[PDB]
Amino acid sequence: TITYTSQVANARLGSFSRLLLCWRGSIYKLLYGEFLIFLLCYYIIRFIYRLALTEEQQLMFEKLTLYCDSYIQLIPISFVLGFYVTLVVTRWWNQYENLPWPDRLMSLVSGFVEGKDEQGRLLRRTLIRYANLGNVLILRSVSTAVYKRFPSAQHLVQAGFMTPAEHKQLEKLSLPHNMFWVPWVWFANLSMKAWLGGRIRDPILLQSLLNEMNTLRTQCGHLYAYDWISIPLVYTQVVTVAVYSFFLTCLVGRQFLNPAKAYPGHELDLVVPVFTFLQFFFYVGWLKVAEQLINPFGEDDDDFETNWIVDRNLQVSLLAVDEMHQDLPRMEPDMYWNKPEPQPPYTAASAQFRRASFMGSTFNISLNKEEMEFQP
Amino acid sequence: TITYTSQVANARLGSFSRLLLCWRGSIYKLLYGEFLIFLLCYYIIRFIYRLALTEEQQLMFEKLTLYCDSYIQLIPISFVLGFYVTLVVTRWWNQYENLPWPDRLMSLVSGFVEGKDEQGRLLRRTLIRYANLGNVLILRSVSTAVYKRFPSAQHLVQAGFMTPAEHKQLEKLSLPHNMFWVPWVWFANLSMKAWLGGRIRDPILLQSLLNEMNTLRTQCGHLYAYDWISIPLVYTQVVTVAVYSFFLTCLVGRQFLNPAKAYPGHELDLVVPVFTFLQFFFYVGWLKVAEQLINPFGEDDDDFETNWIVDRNLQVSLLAVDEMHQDLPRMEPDMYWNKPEPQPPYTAASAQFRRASFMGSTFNISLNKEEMEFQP
Amino acid sequence: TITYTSQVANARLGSFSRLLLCWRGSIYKLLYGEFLIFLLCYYIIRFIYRLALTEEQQLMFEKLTLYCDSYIQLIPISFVLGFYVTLVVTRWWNQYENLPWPDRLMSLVSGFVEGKDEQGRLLRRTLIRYANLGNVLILRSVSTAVYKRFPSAQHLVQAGFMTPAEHKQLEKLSLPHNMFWVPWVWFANLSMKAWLGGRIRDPILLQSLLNEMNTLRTQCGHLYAYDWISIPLVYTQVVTVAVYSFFLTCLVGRQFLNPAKAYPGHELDLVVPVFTFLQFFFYVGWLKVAEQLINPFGEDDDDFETNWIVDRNLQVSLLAVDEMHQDLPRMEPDMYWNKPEPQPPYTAASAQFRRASFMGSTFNISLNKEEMEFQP
Amino acid sequence: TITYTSQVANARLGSFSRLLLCWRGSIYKLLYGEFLIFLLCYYIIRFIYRLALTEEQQLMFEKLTLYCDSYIQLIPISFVLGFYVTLVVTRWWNQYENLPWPDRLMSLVSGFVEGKDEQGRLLRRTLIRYANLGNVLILRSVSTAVYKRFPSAQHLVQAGFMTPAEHKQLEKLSLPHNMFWVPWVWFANLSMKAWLGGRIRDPILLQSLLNEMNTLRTQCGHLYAYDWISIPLVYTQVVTVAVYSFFLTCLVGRQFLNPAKAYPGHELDLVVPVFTFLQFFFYVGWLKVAEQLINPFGEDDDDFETNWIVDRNLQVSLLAVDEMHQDLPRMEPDMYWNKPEPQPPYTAASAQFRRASFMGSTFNISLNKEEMEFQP
Amino acid sequence: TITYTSQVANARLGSFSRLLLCWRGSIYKLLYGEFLIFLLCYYIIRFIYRLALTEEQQLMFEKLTLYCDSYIQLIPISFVLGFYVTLVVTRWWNQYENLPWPDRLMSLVSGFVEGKDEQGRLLRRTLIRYANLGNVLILRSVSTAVYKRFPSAQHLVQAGFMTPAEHKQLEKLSLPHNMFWVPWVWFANLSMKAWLGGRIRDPILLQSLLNEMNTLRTQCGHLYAYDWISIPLVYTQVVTVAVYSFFLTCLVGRQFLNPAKAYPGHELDLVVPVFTFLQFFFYVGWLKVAEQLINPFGEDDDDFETNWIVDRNLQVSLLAVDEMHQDLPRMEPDMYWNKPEPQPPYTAASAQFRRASFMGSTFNISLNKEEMEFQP
Ligand SMILES: [Ca+2]
Ligand SMILES: [Ca+2]
Ligand SMILES: [Ca+2]
Ligand SMILES: [Ca+2]
Ligand SMILES: [Ca+2]
Repeated sequence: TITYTSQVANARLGSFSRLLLCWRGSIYKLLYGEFLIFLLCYYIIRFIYRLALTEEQQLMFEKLTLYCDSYIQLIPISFVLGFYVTLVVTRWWNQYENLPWPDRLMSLVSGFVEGKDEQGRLLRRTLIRYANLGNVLILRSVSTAVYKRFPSAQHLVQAGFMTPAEHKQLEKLSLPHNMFWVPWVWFANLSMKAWLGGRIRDPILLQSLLNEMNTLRTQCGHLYAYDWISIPLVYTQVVTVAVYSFFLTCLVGRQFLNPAKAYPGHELDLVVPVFTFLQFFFYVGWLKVAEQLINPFGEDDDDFETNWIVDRNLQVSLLAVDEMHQDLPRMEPDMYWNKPEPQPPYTAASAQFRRASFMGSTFNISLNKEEMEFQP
Repeated sequence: TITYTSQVANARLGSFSRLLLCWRGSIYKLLYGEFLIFLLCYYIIRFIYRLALTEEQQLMFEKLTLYCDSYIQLIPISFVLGFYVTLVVTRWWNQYENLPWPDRLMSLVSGFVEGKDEQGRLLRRTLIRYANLGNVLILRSVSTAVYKRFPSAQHLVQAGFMTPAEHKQLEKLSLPHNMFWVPWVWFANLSMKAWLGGRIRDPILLQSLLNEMNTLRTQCGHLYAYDWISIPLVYTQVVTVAVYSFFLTCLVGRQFLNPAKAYPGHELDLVVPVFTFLQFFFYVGWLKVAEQLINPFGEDDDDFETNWIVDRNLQVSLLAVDEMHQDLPRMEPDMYWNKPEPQPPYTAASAQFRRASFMGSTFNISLNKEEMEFQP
Repeated sequence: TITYTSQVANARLGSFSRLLLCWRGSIYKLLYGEFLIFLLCYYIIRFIYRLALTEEQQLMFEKLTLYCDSYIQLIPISFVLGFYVTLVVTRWWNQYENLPWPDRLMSLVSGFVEGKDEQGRLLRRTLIRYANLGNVLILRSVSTAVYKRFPSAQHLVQAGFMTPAEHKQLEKLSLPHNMFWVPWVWFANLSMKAWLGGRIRDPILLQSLLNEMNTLRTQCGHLYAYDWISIPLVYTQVVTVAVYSFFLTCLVGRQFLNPAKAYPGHELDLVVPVFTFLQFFFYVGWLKVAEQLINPFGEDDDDFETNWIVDRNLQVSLLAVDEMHQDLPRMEPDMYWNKPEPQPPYTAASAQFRRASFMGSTFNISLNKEEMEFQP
Repeated sequence: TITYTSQVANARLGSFSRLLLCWRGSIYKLLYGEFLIFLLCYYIIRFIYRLALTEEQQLMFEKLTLYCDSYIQLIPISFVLGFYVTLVVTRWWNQYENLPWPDRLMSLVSGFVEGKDEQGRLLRRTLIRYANLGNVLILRSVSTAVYKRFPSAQHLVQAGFMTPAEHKQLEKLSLPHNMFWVPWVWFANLSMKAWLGGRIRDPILLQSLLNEMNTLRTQCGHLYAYDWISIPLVYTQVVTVAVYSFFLTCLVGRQFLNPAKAYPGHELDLVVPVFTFLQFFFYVGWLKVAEQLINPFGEDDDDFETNWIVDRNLQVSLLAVDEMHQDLPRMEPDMYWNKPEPQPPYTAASAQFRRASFMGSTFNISLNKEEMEFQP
Repeated sequence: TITYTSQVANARLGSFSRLLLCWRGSIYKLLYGEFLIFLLCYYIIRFIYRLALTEEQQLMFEKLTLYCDSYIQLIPISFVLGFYVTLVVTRWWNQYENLPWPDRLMSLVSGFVEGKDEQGRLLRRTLIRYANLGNVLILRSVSTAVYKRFPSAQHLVQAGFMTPAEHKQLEKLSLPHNMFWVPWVWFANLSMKAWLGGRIRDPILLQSLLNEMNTLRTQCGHLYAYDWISIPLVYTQVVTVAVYSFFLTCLVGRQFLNPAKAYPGHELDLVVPVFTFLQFFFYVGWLKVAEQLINPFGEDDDDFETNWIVDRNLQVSLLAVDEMHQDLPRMEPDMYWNKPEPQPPYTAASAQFRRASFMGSTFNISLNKEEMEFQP
């Protein structure tokens, strides 16, 4: 993930222009290889047309180049790119939205599962650990970076996400499908045992805990689905054919013909087809957007930081359920205790942001006295 | 389903170009027959124009070809294809999203329905079996592959989804509509009986169970709806007419006229209309996207793997409710038991993914000492 | 509703081409009258230009025809048609999605409302009948076919949706607005009475029942809203003006001018403007999509089958709450009772659908032994 | 709101053509003034060019007119209009969707809040009145028509939405922001008092009541948000500049040049630029769609009928909570009491709508006997 | 936020035209600097071409200008701008939708947490303060204006959002990630303690409180996500390249060539390329829409008023939980106490808004007596 939120906070002079000076996650890094190949091919065709061919071959080539430049079109390619890239971006955001965060569940576990003694600590930590374990199982199923971190279940044991007893239990249950769902069943059964043991005081709390857990299960199922059900291959191939055929046609139809022939549009032979290069930048970069985002769990600069999420979720959830269990800051009267209309101060840098309230669009409507009278 | 997620994890050099080497679920497999017919027709017209016609007939044909190539348009067809294919793809993803998964329900059944004895096993298995049975009833109503697997209710009995007693009960209840809804009523009544019998300890658990079950019912109703309410026939016919009329017009308007006449754009007769073939590939493949996805429960390469889902759901749900009922890995202190800030290690291949946390976009803002002072 | 789901299960050779042989719900049926009028007008203009006009009038007409064909544009019309038809189709699917189905509620009523005696039957049937009654009240408010079936409340009494006592109660409550909301209030009050009478054992069940009922109420409110708040008239008029002005302009600008004048593009006078007819088919059929779907509760071939839904819902809900109340198939061990990994068999026709599980996109990643080592 | 749902129930001959005969909420009413101004300006330019200018000035003007007609473009304007108007229409429908209806809440209040005595009536009426009061407070904040009806809080007292005691309490609580949120806090506190007083029998009913109330609060918050956060001014200005610059350019580039000069496309001087007028109708009406819908709570023909909604909600909610409280039609066996498969009759006008059930797309698949055999 | 809702309530004559007279949040303010730079560059090129170059250099320049104006395209740029700006606007509205409002939670806290004594006040205020504190922590993480107001946690203490004890507790818990989640855990634990202490009477109320709190947590998580996961840099760079390359090409291809050469389209040298300036206004303003909205939490005129929201939420929530706790207006019979059909009056200005109810689209259907008869 390349974050440039702070650079575009305001619409300043050339806001998006400055973003062109970026390399990581940039268009340049994404398409320099394809552009170099296109450059090599274009100048190979130019050299062959300028040296190898005879006069009659050059005339035939010039006719072909005019014919090809007659057949360059930007409406269908831009259309299909817009629709396809829009689909890819929608799925990309949905995939972020199905990343499980344990925060709601961990607040419930910290509150509901009672006991500061060793059994209570053990129970709360085990529950939140089951949630984290299910999350990491699916993430290593779908993310290359997480898989590289945890290439085997033994790695999950060595890294502490899974105890040896849990690993053995998982191996007992093994079915010929991805076993990421198992920690949710474990969570449900341990939660039931906790309620029966008196660690959960009331079944409505159990209901809440299992609701949050199953929300996490649904998010993980959506992650599995996006990993499994690719955007249909035919659609990707269609868009790819459109783009690559455009630029293969440009390989000939954008040649600078011999200036001595004085064809229309070929009066001058500038060596560099700059506008064709700009079209390459546009269209191939537009395609590279989809190429990068189609699988947002790889190792691209702008792919999600899954390993960071895994680490953060483990740290925060364990802290929440263990150290913060019934551990509150002292409750004391706040600064506005007897201030009916609190007005927190502003700094010098923020004073201009003090706004009067918007009361509604109808607030300033002017009505005459007769207009306001209720009729019988 | 053709999964190429792993091939497009990163935006590598020619990522989408390599996908052109695929055959299963490819554009080639989808449109080779239509393309061969188009090839045959185009070259039939060429042969007739080059041999059968007289000089005056050839002049008339050339005028017609110029007139037809005047009338080739790409804006309306690409427009309507974009909108229609977008609708088809939206419905396709929605149809995946309404595939029932028993996982949330099975966690609830494993936790809530008590008793390791034979009656408890029987009850839990029966409940989860009712869920699976309803799912398979709708799926065989909507999916050709599942119907081929279970062409009669007796097949569902022979395959174990339905007991003979359940089959007889279903035949007693028969109405002249699809009876896929019956297992939900059975599930509700059995759940009520379980609560009254003491197998479910508290009515809030019953409420949760029935909520998950009815979520599955709603997903099945949406599956029925997509099966029943087709994309309106007129829309499909409109898009089809646009595409096929484009290429019927190309059958004449893309002929290479006699080079001896020296018409504009016909200076050279290359035998193969390569750019017209590329347009065919684009537009007809774009249409084939909709043709494949419009009914995602058929036997296309990229249709959903419904039979696999049925098998997996049965296996996993039975395991969850029977073998995993109150069967937990031993609860023991985890590796970070007295580690306040756990840091799971990284492998060599994953070490570069260790990221510092993003603290927020405002983190690096610089403010002078005077700027930070609270004003009175 | 015209269902062609089975005809498009696979992307077969000319899948969408075969759909052109349909008449019901087809483009042909939708626009043959408009096309015939357009044909009559076009050939009237041709006849007048070819017979009535003098030479100078013909020259003026030819100049006008060239001027009009200069002003034919496809970008704005296709744009506005795409956006408007997309809006219509979105609303059409939403309107299907707000059709009330009693199935979730009926499962809850069958389970929760206790008593096989006459009072229990009466209570369950009355509750589900109130749900069906509210649904039919809104549907007859919004659907022409349902209104034709039930043109007065007395028709609802004669058809059994409403008892005479209920009809009298409704007449007592009459307000000058649509009274479709009344059965929900009746349902709430009867449910409360049932809970107080001991027929509902616990208030959480009452809560669930009322939640399902109010979901139905919200769907009915959305149906009322779509019936009331039309797509704004100005938008419909804008799209209509675009399409009809295009083809009124074609009435002159697509005339085949006198071939003797040898104008550009008029070298040959083929009698039939076939490409203009294809444009008519495209654009007017595209518009007819919106015309058919804008009100999906009329009598078009592809309008929803509201009367069938009403009948089915009544039959199924009454069966569910009365005959199926605490009426379960015998609970017995299933076929996979002691089979830890059940594998339901496949038929010959379905054996090729047996798939291995997709384990995740990262499953096949190759890592060296050194790469997998955890670093310190 | 202009409802034409009944006029477009079926896709009849010229369905949308007949809608062109409408005046209220029509394109004509929306843009006749702008069109008249455009007419005046165009013919002023024509008169000046035909009378005031000398020969050299006319030649310069003709060159300018050709240059301007070279620069008329329809792709960007139609693009930006499509996207912007689509955004406006999406927000317009969302704003309808956030109109609060008390119906779910009123069913809950009628059922749950017990007591036919004066205190019970008073309590139920007060609760539903608080809901209606909050709704009217936000609506008068956002709707010009409602504000004109209730220009002061004293008007709300005089109209009965607010008692004098409630008005005084509101004045005590006054903060420098819109106080529409206050009735929800009042509702919560009165509901709590009702539960403590025995008027609400069980806290789950209290939970349900407050859930419905807070749903209404969220809808009101969304109404406030749409009122406050306008579509960004720059977007509106961009679309406006595009449209108005198109037609300012048309003011010169669509002049009919002197026919004596025989310029291309100016061979005939028809006095009326009819096609430019049709473009005006299209593009300016398309813009007028956004202009009307951007604030759907004003006084346009197609703005929401907020005052009617306020009146209806008050009437229906008071009836539901007061007259209909525990007031049910007599419960008696229905007409299909001993009819296992009820078939409500059809009228003559509706008999053709009797449909056979759609059993699913797979129903008609043909399989040989060998194909159906389960393999080992 | 620039609110112009009241200015566009009705579709009046030149409604959007009047909006062009705005400066704050206007297109002019957003792009005057870029436009001035473009003006300087264009006229520099004009001056160089008119003075510095020789005759042969001028001929070469004229050929280049014709070549560049051949390569100006509006379809791809408008396409990509439409899609990208649509994405930005969707995310902008979503980001408003994830702004936490405490109103639902504060109603629950005011109702459920009992006790008018000092401990009850302290408890209610502490809970609502925890909600506000979490909200301000995330907002200062994501909003530049809020960060400028609260550049350190000590500022939050000095401003009263955080007590010193809370600040110390936060410093004890510090992890190397954003600690905005901590107040939710505190809220859960304090709520649990309140329930155990008898301040919350029943666990269903606790469940409701924690549900509302966790809704706020999810909204804050979405705010963090939008702050962290920028729209991918490559997409922004692609759109920027398209726009800026268009206008860099215009710098040469829109030059007015020497009128003495009499090139096509260059017959007259008007000094100002007005239409190119209008294209600049359109396209660059369209881009500026995204530039302003891409980060809606900066200091742009149309960015959200986050500081106002913070202040309002604190004031209203403290009032709701402290002063309004069990503080109700006197309950008395309302004005329509014995009025079965209440009709609140209308003012003179609003009388024309009195509407008859829309009864449904089918209301006016005419049926003959024979048509209405039920057939056997
Ligand atoms: Ca901003
Ligand atoms: Ca990637
Ligand atoms: Ca298919
Ligand atoms: Ca219809
Ligand atoms: Ca309005």
